[PDB]
Amino acid sequence: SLFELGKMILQETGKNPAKSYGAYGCNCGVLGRGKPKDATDRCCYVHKCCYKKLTGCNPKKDRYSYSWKDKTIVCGENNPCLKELCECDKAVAICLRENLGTYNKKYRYHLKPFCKKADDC
Amino acid sequence: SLFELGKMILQETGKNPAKSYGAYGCNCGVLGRGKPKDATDRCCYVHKCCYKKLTGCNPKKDRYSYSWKDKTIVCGENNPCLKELCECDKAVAICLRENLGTYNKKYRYHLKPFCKKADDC
Repeated sequence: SLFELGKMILQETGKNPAKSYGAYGCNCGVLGRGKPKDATDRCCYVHKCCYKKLTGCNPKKDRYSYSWKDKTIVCGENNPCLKELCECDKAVAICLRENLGTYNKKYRYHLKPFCKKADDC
Repeated sequence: SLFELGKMILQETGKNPAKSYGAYGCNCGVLGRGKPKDATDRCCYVHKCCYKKLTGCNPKKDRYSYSWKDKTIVCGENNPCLKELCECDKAVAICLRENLGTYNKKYRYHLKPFCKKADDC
């Protein structure tokens, strides 16, 4: 769920998830997908795509377990869907952290900016 | 859409909507709901619950018509959902204005991962 995702993003990136990624580029945020603007945006693209293969569970609402031991996200067993959901979130948190170096505040927005259609999942 | 909502917030509160309410507390802006931190936050919680009742229109993208008449938000469309969305937005803008007395700038950019689970709507 959004709670685990936001926490993972904070844990990995150290950034306020909403502030830095709630409205960034064409894919980080709640306005679907689009042609990624940069590495960070591409992370959110993969993430959104990852959510699509999920079967039955609700990425936004379903809570799942994961440990942060040794400052590494380990998705707990949970169940197939929740596990996969967890990995989707873990992946995006790690990716965002990995791309902090090219994170560009210019891609933040309040209102959706110009996006081309994500080539799709 | 976020456009009308933001204009309403600016009209009612006189504050830049993104800055003051784009990521306020646990419910204003991204990452869904959480237990309201204060009255301003609760307005956003109510707002998100209001959105949950919309049938057939998209609060994020659907534009709608409203008028600001005598400094009063007046929703326009005959379209049932769009009218309801407009009313959801009007209500939050009004509510945010009403609670500007306790608006806590520290909650502006509140780290949403600190939020406690929200009761459902």
